[PDB]
Amino acid sequence: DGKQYTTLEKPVAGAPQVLEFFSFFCPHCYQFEEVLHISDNVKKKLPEGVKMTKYHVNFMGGDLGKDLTQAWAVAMALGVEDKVTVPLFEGVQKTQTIRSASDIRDVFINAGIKGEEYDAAWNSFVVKSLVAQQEKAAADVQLRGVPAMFVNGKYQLNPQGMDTSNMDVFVQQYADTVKYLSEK
Ligand SMILES: C[C@H](CCC(=O)NCCS(=O)(=O)O)[C@H]1CC[C@H]2[C@@H]3[C@H](O)C[C@@H]4C[C@H](O)CC[C@]4(C)[C@H]3C[C@H](O)[C@]12C
Repeated sequence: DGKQYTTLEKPVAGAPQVLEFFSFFCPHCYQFEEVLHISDNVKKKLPEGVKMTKYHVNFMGGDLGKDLTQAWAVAMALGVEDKVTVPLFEGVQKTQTIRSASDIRDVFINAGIKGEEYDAAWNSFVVKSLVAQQEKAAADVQLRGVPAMFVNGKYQLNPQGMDTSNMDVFVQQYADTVKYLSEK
């Protein structure tokens, strides 16, 4: 109990069944996703049909981070989030070329989203709604750190209890825990 997850006292309404919070500015999130590939390994183990979604957070990267949350909404709106995840992480943390909102847009353009399509999405209702969802879900759990993962809007993963002597075992322990939780 509490070893691999905790139960929220107030469940999150409208949350993706498997919800990962992250920041492109967060080095740990980069380790979590681009080295451990947690979400990929979780997805492989999830029951068929279960939605896993990543939500961006606003509390890193200054006001640019908030723009990135909106760009991430654009990505989800356009269905390119999986693709742009890598160049956004790399642009922020590796090449350090994401220093303004136009640099974010450039990543999308280079990923094949025309500037005009990005801008129209940026200003669209679907994007505003996705931004509202990301911000509301973070508020609903009083999120103070990333990465974090929540299942069924009810269960918060606790990686602290998990054995880290072997990264492969850690990843599968974590993925197994998510699957178990998703089936509750
Ligand atoms: C920064 C993360 C915790 C952030 C946080 O406080 N989130 C909210 C609370 S909770 O978590 O959701 O409960 C921690 C949790 C698990 C950690 C990871 C795991 O320990 C597995 C490896 C261990 C390696 O030594 C470093 C990379 C890493 C991939 C760790 C990076 C970072 O320290 C993580 C990602």
